[PDB]
Amino acid sequence: MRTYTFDQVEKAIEQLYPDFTINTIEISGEGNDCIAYEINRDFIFKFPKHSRGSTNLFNEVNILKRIHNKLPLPIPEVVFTGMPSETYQMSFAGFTKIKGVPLTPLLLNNLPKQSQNQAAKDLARFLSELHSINISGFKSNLVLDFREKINEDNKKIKKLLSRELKGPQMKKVDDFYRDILENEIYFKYYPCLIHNDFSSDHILFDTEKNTICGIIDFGDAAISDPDNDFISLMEDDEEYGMEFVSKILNHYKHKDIPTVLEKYRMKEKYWSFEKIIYGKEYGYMDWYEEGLNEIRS
Ligand SMILES: NC[C@H]1O[C@H](O[C@H]2[C@H](O)[C@@H](O[C@H]3O[C@H](CO)[C@@H](O)[C@H](N)[C@H]3O)[C@H](N)C[C@@H]2N)[C@H](O)[C@@H](O)[C@@H]1O
Repeated sequence: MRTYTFDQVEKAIEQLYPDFTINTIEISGEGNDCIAYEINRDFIFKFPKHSRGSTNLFNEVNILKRIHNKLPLPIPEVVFTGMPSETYQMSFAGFTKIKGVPLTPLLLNNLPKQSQNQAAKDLARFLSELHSINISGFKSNLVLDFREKINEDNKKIKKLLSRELKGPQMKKVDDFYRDILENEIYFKYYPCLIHNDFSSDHILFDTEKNTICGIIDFGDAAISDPDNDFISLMEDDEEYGMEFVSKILNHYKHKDIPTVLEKYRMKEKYWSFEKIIYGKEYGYMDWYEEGLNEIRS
């Protein structure tokens, strides 16, 4: 955590944008990586909470400029950029505001069936197009290879938990990693650009028309397994549940649905380990103790 006042936000912005005059500023959201501010009701400026989140913002800015007119839904559009320092790769970025509310599982399920299904269709089309974007211009650094990531998590957990876990417990952790890594189904996919945080909170909805009017938060995007972007929608109360995602899958013409379920299941078990790592790497320490406690069971 770094934290900001309105005067700091304004001065950072005035420095690089001296002719953009500012009336209203108020906090609009706050994520793991950035705080968001609404300026003149027409712009959302993200300011990083730490270096990690700044690097996330920098990556978001860059992917958006590559895909800005390639999708069938609106996406955030970058209008203002800050600067790199020794602490942040980018001090802030200002985006066009997208009107709408999050498409919560509550909101979704109270829609008439016809809108519900059109939502599934519109999401499938957004994903099918996103996953078909040609990635060849893209920086090779965006490639998230899932085998390497898992091998790397195993060593980070070992390094982190070696003094915290009893020998037999750490053996069982090594067992779970070995087991995941021997199953080829997690690691044979054709990589493509994926949103990689595709969930109900990043899907915006227009309640006058009852249709999806935007997709937001591209800070996690990578070139990786297209199946990541369904599994993040599958969790029953938290997200949409299986019946809805299966409609999305059918529109997307997915060919190996039992593969997605399998990755979903493993992902959900994998959450405890993500809570430990992601706790420390995002220095949020109640996740850490929680994951560790789940692991000791
Ligand atoms: N109790 C909260 C839930 O949290 C996880 O999922 C949630 C993600 O954590 C959120 O996002 C953050 O974590 C992501 C991992 O995907 C990263 O991409 C990103 N840096 C972060 O912004 C996402 N928007 C909503 C989603 N429901 C678990 O899977 C789930 O079991 C658990 O119930």
